[PDB]
Amino acid sequence: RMFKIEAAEIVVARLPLKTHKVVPLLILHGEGVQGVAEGTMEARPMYREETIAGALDLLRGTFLPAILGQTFANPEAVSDALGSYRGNRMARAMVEMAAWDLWARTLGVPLGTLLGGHKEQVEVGVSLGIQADEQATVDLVRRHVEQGYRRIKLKIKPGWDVQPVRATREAFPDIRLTVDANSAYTLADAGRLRQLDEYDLTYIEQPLAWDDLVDHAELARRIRTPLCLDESVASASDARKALALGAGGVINLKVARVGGHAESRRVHDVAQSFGAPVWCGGMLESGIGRAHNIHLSTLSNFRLPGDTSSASRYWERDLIQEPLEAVDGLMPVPQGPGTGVTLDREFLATVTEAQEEHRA
Amino acid sequence: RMFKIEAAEIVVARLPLKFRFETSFGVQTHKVVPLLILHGEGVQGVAEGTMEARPMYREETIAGALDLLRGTFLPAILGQTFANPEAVSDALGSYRGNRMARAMVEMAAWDLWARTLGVPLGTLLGGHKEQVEVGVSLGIQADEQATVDLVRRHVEQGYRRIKLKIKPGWDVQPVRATREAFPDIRLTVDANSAYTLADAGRLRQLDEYDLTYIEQPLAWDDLVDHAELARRIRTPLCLDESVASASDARKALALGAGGVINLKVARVGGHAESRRVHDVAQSFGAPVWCGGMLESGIGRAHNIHLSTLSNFRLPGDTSSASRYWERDLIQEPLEAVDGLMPVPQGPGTGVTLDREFLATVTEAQEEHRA
Ligand SMILES: CC(=O)N[C@@H](CCC(N)=O)C(=O)O
Ligand SMILES: [Mg+2]
Ligand SMILES: [Mg+2]
Repeated sequence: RMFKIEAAEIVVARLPLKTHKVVPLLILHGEGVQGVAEGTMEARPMYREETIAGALDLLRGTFLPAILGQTFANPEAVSDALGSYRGNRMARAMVEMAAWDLWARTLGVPLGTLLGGHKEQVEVGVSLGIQADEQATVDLVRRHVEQGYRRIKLKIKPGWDVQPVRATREAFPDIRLTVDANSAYTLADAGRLRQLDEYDLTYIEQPLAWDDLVDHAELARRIRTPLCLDESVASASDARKALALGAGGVINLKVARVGGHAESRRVHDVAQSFGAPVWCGGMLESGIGRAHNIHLSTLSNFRLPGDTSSASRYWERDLIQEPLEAVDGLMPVPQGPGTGVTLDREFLATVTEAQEEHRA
Repeated sequence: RMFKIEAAEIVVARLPLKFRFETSFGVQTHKVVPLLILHGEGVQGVAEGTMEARPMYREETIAGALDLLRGTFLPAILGQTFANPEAVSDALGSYRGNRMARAMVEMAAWDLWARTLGVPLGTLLGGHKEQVEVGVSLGIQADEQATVDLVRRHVEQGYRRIKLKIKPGWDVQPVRATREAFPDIRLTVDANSAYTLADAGRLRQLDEYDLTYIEQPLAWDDLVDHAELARRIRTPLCLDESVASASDARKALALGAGGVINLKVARVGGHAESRRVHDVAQSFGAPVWCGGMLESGIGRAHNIHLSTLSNFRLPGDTSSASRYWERDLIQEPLEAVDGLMPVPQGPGTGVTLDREFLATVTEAQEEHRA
């Protein structure tokens, strides 16, 4: 039945990397259970527009007062109770995603299962930064191929793109290879990006501006390598517009950027209706976010590998009791209700910068 | 010569609002006025934030923006020396969005720079009108022969365009009422961002009421649906929320998403970018008009100066200050007569903070130095 949101905690952690990362968490309490979600907004707006200070002020001053004490039928009803406000999708996603976890836990049912997924494991890829030269790129690719990753992504930039890609594909004729172009190109670079075409990249990720679709559509007329959109798809209607315009043929789907699981499933279904795949993007999540990501990724149109690689690659020690470790390019879905993971409250306390509790 | 920003003050004020301003996204009765003052070369520049405490008109918030100013933009400029505002704007870096926040810095920089030269702001932006045409934007009304109360009052004052705020389902009513009680005025609506393509049939109804345009009928972040809606109806569409940069304006116009842009200086990142938006629109043969954000006289003055550029060919929302506040934060009156608002004289914005009055309605203040 229906669920009442009785209380909420905001906990900001400073989690040591394997030098630190600020992890904002929301915990929603109701019906004897709790839901947890992780904010992916940063202190300054670098990947996208939101910030921790804007987001938390929005939570504590607006979203939380709107839902505390109220009774809801499902997470969609929780989101609807916030809906006047414009943008701020990552802030919204904190509430929406904690709601999904809480709801799922009142039912005793895994999150992915309620979203309609039925994979027990999800394929994972790996992201490589810019290396000093070709052979150094190939060596690191060769390592990750031997570890069993199912997709290799190379970071590229003007002056360093065809070379790493050429050297890599020469050494690995059949692997799934992609590049992250990190909005560093313009339409003048069309001829240079077109030189990648002979290397059969599965896609080039967001080569032009972060909030553009229109110029992406033009670039896609000039090269044959498929484009993948990231920051410019923040909703199902964006997804529709991107695919119908021919802005790309693949979507990097990040649950929090689009406002949470319900809207993420909509992006996923829109893309599928165009027969375009999505894959799960990553944002250096602690185990809370990683676990939400893994559950979302069990949906059937996540047909390319996702950035939900091992937590040990990022954190000396994670915020959850359960280890999220990929083996042979496969990450298992964590067992249990909701996300299937559990905050380690004592460890969390040792790295808590700040916390607060709100009631009705 | 170059200028050095030696210090910066953030001053947050609150002013009561004379009329109740409904709109499709809420109802507003007060206004928070975040001010930025930059100090250098013995003068100061002042600009006013147009972000709200909660993201209702658009995505930015006061808390987010002030935090961004104090933690990032101000540190990046304080103690630095610049050739022009463009250089200041370039020193803020590569952060994404947050145009209104940037605009506080950029517009204050323009005022400061204008004041070092002793030249009016408008003049330095290329404008040479000495007064600007203005209309009024009215909030949500009551019926066919009693919505005209608020409109009668404004036509008697000579406002050059009347703009009715609307929403579902309060649109063809309020307009019908107004248009035969007053069959000849330039009339428009602010469909304010509330409809979808589903409602196209409802909006083609407005075509028989002879509007200059329908403002932002569909989603605040959309251009593609607008382009489609424009094919289906004869009334020009005006974009507001959807155009936050010059490249946005180019994409909107190339797509045919609108034929008119409501240019809000702060929404697009400040004066330089507004000049660019202005010039892109003109190159497509589309006019702009100056939008409003319930500004104190600091923001209203900046708007009047920008409005002196030549593609501001439709009346703006820059109505008389005394409509809004019992008392403004500046010493000078900014009052239109017969739909004409004169350009306030002096260097930069040509207006001046009334520091004593501002202190009685300040709720926050901080000073930042190198
Ligand atoms: C936020 C927005 O609704 N404000 C008014 C501006 C007119 C007046 N408010 O200055 C507008 O019509 O744009
Ligand atoms: Mg990527
Ligand atoms: Mg408006």
